[PDB]
Amino acid sequence: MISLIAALAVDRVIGMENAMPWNLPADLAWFKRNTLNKPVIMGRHTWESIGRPLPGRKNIILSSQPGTDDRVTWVKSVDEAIAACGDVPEIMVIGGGRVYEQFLPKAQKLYLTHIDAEVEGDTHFPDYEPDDWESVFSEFHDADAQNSHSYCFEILERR
Ligand SMILES: NC(=O)c1ccc[n+]([C@@H]2O[C@H](COP(=O)([O-])OP(=O)(O)OC[C@H]3O[C@@H](n4cnc5c(N)ncnc54)[C@H](OP(=O)(O)O)[C@@H]3O)[C@@H](O)[C@H]2O)c1
Ligand SMILES: Nc1nc(=O)c2nc(CNc3ccc(C(=O)N[C@@H](CCC(=O)O)C(=O)O)cc3)cnc2[nH]1
Ligand SMILES: [Mn+2]
Ligand SMILES: [Mn+2]
Ligand SMILES: [Mn+2]
Repeated sequence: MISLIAALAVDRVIGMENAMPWNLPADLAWFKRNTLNKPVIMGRHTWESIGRPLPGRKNIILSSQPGTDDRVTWVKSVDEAIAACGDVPEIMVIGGGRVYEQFLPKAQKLYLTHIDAEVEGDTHFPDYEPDDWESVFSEFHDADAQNSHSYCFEILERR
């Protein structure tokens, strides 16, 4: 099973200048809980944005060019990325925009954080078709002293 996990600001913005400009510790904790002990697939730009391997997860990087770091696994196509995960129950695709576009048709589940923040960005999550997806979990949180925007954790499953 392939799942996508992402945090979206207004208008599906996910990034600007290879960074995420907001800071929502509660959402990063949600990301860690939902990805730990699973393989994570990311594009090369997202690997550069994170800047280090994510511990406790098999890190698989898509790039058309040879890898430059043997602490992670490098692959050259979507099918190779999936194969490199082996026989696991759930593969987590962690972006960025180009990678989400390619894996969305293959995904059965979306873990989305909707952040009430207006961000100029240069990268968006794919337009997906709402009729294809059932919301099975949602949890809203107001802003607090640690999280400066309100946010909604949602899990959607392909109908
Ligand atoms: N809010 C969030 O949830 C979230 C999550 C992830 C990322 N982001 C943000 O998203 C932005 C990065 O997204 P992006 O769309 O620019 O880049 P990306 O999807 O992270 O990376 C694209 C790169 O991945 C490689 N790639 C993708 N598909 C491939 C394929 N089928 N075969 C081989 N290589 C492939 C290529 O690398 P080569 O050029 O080396 O061939 C391509 O240039 C950043 O702003 C980051 O902060 C946000
Ligand atoms: N909901 C969501 N939020 C995100 O921030 C997110 N980020 C990415 C890609 N970028 C990043 C950037 C940093 C870390 C990171 O530092 N993660 C630590 C945080 C642990 C914690 O804060 O409790 C990790 O071990 O996962 C992960 C992904 C992909 N999907 C996402 N999905
Ligand atoms: Mn092929
Ligand atoms: Mn197999
Ligand atoms: Mn806000």
